Amino acid sequence: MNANLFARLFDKLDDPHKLAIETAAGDKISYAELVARAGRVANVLVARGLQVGDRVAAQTEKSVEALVLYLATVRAGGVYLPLNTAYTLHELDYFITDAEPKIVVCDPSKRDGIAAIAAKVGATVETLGPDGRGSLTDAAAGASEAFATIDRGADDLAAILYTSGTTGRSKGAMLSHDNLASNSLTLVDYWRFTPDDVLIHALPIYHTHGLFVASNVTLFARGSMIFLPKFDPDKILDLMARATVLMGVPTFYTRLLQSPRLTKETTGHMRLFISGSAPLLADTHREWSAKTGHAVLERYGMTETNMNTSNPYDGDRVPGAVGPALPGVSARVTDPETGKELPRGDIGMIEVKGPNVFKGYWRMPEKTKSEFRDDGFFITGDLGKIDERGYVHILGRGKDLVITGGFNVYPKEIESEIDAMPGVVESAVIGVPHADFGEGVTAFVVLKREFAPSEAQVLHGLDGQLAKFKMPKKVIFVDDLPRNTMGAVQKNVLRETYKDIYK
Ligand SMILES: Nc1ncnc2c1ncn2[C@@H]1O[C@H](COP(=O)(O)OP(=O)(O)OP(=O)(O)O)[C@@H](O)[C@H]1O
Ligand SMILES: [Mg+2]
Repeated sequence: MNANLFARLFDKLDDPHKLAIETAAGDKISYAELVARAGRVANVLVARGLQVGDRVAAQTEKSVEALVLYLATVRAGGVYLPLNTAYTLHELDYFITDAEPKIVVCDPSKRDGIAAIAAKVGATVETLGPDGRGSLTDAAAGASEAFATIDRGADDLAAILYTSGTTGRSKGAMLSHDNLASNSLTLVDYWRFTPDDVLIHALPIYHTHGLFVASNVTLFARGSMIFLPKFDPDKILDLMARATVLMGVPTFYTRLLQSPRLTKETTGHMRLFISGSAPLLADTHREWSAKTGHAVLERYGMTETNMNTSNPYDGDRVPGAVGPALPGVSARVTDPETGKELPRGDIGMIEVKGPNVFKGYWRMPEKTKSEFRDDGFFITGDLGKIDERGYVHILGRGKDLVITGGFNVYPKEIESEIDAMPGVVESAVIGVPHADFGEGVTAFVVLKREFAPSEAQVLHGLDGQLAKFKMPKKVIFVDDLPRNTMGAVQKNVLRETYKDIYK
């Protein structure tokens, strides 16, 4: 009856000695051992001033100790607030001032600088390094394992995750215990996770994917994970011989496809490859199936909504689509302006509703109101369509739409045309200010080493395929596209760098 996520996970534990986590060093941690670790750390949090509802902010390198801190925070009735490991002291100041955590956990090498920030809000600072050592660990070594998991209701907060910051300054999403439990429980069934599953976990844990989807699904299912610090293709390829699931982002798949070790034989023990967090291109899906014989399962979620849709485990996994709405989740497509639902197949704003959807943005009630329809649907900001079979197709972010000379131009279809050309690795299409057209469609293209065409050849190639209003006004060759630490393209970086090209 306790809705606390920790209690949902562990209050009844039938097989306590089963493996939960293998660390990168090869240490093995049982379910019972994980629970006990979380008990010690929960007691530390209370000993360091945690009261129910208080935020615990964590910026640390990835380790099992860092995962335990998440579980312990939730267990103790706190609100877990992970922060991108790369955020500078200056950047952290915004998040700590916004969230006003009671406790901040950071890397030992940054304690002095973070202590000064923490002082502004009266927070206590503990440390945890990449080896799992630090003041938090010292405090936990003498703490009691026994901890009475705090009573929480379905709608009480478990975490605040800040969005990735792709379209603007990151916003804090308030996530409840039921948001997290309902979503992972649904996914366990939908993806047929069992106690026999072994997940290769190579994702960051400050993002919803690596933190909630990977960890909560595995732990509810009573499977295990192999907990790697970063993406390493050869290590991942090595582990596939003794694992069953990989959760990845599209860049995992494009990079693994460059390895000559990626074969049917190397992947033959694997049950399931999942992709999320950015668009898996249909060509990449097909390349994966051609090389390995596996059909990648793509799913779509956001910080604010957890997972909304998924390609079916036991049905057609459709290249370029993110699947139908998950059980319990409603998805529709609406006219961006009027908000009325569109006929199936028409392009508009994707909206979602369900127990997965967050409670709003932290201390931003006005912005929260503006992103919810009157009937409770959340406006995703993603444009797309739902086909006759109910599969959602994401055509792009609303923020990426380019208005030029009175026309709406959808960059994905221009990017598709360019990426189809021989000698092209990938492209990003944006608008930047243009005195004649409002915005000028501009294509940034990453070329292959040998087979590369010129600016003019690209435009000539597009001229035959594309209506005149959709044509890029210029093509710019770049060495790579800017991406965040999760692998998502950062089009605002290109918009800033190239803002004056038509001036
Ligand atoms: N499978 C997918 N296919 C296409 N787009 C995806 C997929 N998964 C995630 N996305 C995109 O990523 C977004 C969610 O990313 P996240 O919550 O990490 O922050 P962000 O939207 O990148 O940053 P911010 O909200 O701060 O601008 C989605 O709204 C969508 O635009
Ligand atoms: Mg977003």
